[PDB]
Amino acid sequence: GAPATVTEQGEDITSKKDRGVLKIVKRVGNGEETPMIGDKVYVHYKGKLSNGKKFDSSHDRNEPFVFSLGKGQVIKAWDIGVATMKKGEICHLLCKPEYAYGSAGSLPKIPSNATLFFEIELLDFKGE
Ligand SMILES: CC[C@@H]1CCCC[C@@]1(O)C(=O)C(=O)N1CCCC[C@H]1C(=O)O[C@H](CCc1ccc(OC)c(OC)c1)c1cccc(OCC(=O)O)c1
Repeated sequence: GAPATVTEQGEDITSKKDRGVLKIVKRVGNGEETPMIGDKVYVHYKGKLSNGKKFDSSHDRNEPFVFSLGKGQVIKAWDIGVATMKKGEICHLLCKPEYAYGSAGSLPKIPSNATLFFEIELLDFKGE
């Protein structure tokens, strides 16, 4: 499924090149430039465990998810992944636990040492 496709075909977008965050662009965005640090970003997302078990989707509640990029307001994989996106883009990310919830997890939905899959749509962003 989608997570395996990211394992096989995803680009390693980590600074360390440790495959901790792997990315596939599923829909090219028409925005010209990536957001800057501190920019307010607006996204929709789906989150699943790497085995395909869904844990959340912003669409369930018709609520864009909003945060300031590159400030540690979200798990590391998201600061890394969203920094690579263009407005209008949809990507798939596969995120090793080091770049997500680590050994603690986020119980009940996310176990210890979980690799996470996300689909992320960058709806918009605005300058810091
Ligand atoms: C277990 C699933 C998780 C449960 C809390 C709500 C979000 C959640 O359902 C989820 O899908 C998730 O895993 N998210 C939400 C979408 C962005 C990616 C990811 C996330 O980063 O959630 C954080 C969780 C708190 C957090 C912040 C920073 C961290 O490291 C720098 C971190 O490391 C483990 C953990 C999040 C971020 C912002 C808002 C969140 O909830 C709403 C709120 O607090 O207003 C939740």
